[PDB]
Amino acid sequence: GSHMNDVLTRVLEVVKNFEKVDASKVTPESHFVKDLGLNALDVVEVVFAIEQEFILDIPDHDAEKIQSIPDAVEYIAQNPMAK
Amino acid sequence: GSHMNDVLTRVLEVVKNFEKVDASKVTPESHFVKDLGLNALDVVEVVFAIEQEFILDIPDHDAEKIQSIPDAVEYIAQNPMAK
Repeated sequence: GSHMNDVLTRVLEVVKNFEKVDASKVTPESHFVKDLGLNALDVVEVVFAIEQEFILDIPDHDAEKIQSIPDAVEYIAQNPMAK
Repeated sequence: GSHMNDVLTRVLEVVKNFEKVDASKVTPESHFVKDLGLNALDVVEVVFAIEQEFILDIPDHDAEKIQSIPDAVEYIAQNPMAK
């Protein structure tokens, strides 16, 4: 395995289990709006749930940059404080 | 999930897939010698496979202490260099 796959595996289950997400549409490349059709409120709560999964606090400036599962996985894997 | 479980999951598969290990006996608490019947030569090769799974070079001072799956997971999870 790998650390990047470890991160992706947990982001996938956070996003699939979110109530406003149709899990059958989720891929490792899913964009939150352009692929999963989420609105602005859904994105904020999904990103927060991703934060809780990794026991991480992301400042709002970069939390707003997270708009897809690749963005979330790329960011979380690079964060050393991740858990 | 969790970071410690991510490490544990990959250590379990390294140990289970080792040729001198009976995979059916491996748990998160397996001791290499008293539970899996490995000798010191086997343990070194298991430690090396753990080094390659996580792209870590474990100094001999810390490799000698690794005698069980808890020993390996506690060490790897705490090491900031990891993959």
